[PDB]
Amino acid sequence: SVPSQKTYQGSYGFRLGFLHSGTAKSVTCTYSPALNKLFCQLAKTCPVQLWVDSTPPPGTRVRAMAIYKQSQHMTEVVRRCPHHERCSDSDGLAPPQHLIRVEGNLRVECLDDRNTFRHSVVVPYEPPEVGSDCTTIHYNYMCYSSCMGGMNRRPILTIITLEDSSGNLLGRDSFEVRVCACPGRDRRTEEENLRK
Ligand SMILES: [Zn+2]
Repeated sequence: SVPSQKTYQGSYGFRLGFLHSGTAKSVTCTYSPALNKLFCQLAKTCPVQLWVDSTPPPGTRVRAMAIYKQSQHMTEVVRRCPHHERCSDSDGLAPPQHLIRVEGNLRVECLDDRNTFRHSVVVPYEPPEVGSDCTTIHYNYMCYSSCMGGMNRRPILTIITLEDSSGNLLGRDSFEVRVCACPGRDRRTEEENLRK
């Protein structure tokens, strides 16, 4: 079983947005539109924008889940490595196995699927505040892409799903993630490789 990654705006015109953070050596999180790839440092704040054309109903939720990008690894549950799952960096709510956490949201729910064993993290959808045109979720990635016994240098995708109160699909978007020491350099390197 592999979760779908098919982009789907749905009835509410759901899609993600990313800040424009640049590629300075010091940047902690940066997004490449050309690669559809987020580059970030370990456990640092990753703002992800939620855009809609119309407001979805009360009880709508937003779920994040990771899958391996390569087809030969897609059936493997993405989880934290044997070191990081035991490093007692708990935030009180996220299970220590979970790669993706949501920062600063007390209504977070952390799911371990009883059938697929995949991890996900879900929060209620809130419409944009006064003076904002979108809503933002702050994500943290809790292992490096290179962590041995975990992602093990394999690329992952994050799948963001807009769901109704039963968990039915309303919209879907996705992006590749690399968790690394120097996001700014790595984004520049991979974008240069793409041009070449
Ligand atoms: Zn790790």
